[PDB]
Formats: sequence, structure tokens, C-alpha cells
Amino acid sequence: ASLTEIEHLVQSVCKSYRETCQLRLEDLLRQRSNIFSREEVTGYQRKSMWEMWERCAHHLTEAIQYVVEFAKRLSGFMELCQNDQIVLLKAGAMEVVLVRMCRAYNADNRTVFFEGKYGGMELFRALGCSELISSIFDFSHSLSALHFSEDEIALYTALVLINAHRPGLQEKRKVEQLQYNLELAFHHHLCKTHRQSILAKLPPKGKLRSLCSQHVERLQIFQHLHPIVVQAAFP
Repeated sequence: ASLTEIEHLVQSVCKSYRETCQLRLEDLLRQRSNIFSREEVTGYQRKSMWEMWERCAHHLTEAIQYVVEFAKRLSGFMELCQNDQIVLLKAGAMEVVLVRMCRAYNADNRTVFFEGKYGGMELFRALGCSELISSIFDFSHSLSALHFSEDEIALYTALVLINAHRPGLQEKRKVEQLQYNLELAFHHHLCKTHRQSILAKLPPKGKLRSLCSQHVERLQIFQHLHPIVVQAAFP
């Protein structure tokens, strides 16, 4: 693994994210000024829990598709056996979307971009899961505080997806190699960008999995399947 090869991987992954971002940071940042009216907020609050969950799930599944395209554009993912592909995606897909949310969250007004405007926790009152919603906002707040580069998100999301420790992997060694190469790339780019600091400040592995486990649990309580099981992708 030559420096030049490693630099190539950094470029590949960062470009892949740029293509599969799903939204433009520029656009999100400009839209921060546009905020939901109190009347609009009360409207969302008035909606039935069932309607909101369907609406939310539509957005989530949309995002997961983009994440899957990101995974396909990652080097070596395609080479892995279907079983190993699905395992990595199953475990990581939702985890990646939670990371990508940090872009949408605005720390000043504590609002997130939902259906074309910025809104606070108040919007999702209908769901009646205040603790889950608060935790997602808190998680996003921390990442927003870090002022994550698009290039940093790209490498981090990739590392989330590509983990040898995920159970059910037959080709563990192959995934390990891919993980280590992406690990090197992340460290290398942080050295180059003088952002070595952020490693310590990153959320622990445990916390990412915790929020995703409970998120899937709530969807399963409603008449829904795991998004990888309900995959229009892998057709």
C-alpha cells in the first residue's frame, strides 16, 4: 500500500460520496434561513402517528438507496459475496444515514431539514417517542459541532459500513483488508488536513448501533420490514 495508492483511495471514496450525497451541503446551508411556520408545525403535530411513520420511512428508504449506491462505488464491495454484501449493508445502512443527518442539523436553531424546510423536535410529537427523537437530535448536535468535512463524512460512513466484526461474514479476511485500507486513508487525509484532533471527539461505535437497533425496533412495531429486506436495490 504505497502513499500514492492510499491517496487514490481517499480521492475515490470522497468522489463516490459527492456522487451519492443525496443533497448538496451548499443547498442545505442556504435553506437554513427557511424554517417551518408555527401553523405548519402544529399541522405536523396534528397528523396521525401512522401517517408520520409512513412519511418518515419513505425518506429513510430513499436515503438507504443512495447509501447502497455509495457502497457499490466503494472498492471491493462488489467483489464480496452476496451474503457478505447484505450482512455489511444490513448492519451499516441505517448507521450511515444517521451520520449523514449531521449535515441537515443546524446547531444554532436546533432544527433539521425535513420535506423542504428546517424544523425542531416539535414536528415529530405525533410519533410519541420523545426520548428516541431527542437522542437523534443530541447525536446530530455533537457531529455538527465537529464541523465535519464532506470528505471526512465520506471516509467515516465507509468505515461504518466495512467492519469485519459484523457477524455472518464468510470472507472475514477480505473485509478486514478493505477495512484496514480505508482506516489508513481516513488517518492519512486527517494528517494532510491537520484534522487528527477529531478522532477522539467522534461518537463511540456502541452509541451508533444503540440508536439504530431501537429505530429498527419501532419500524418493526409498525407494519414494516428491515429496509435491506424491502430492498428495491439488489433486484
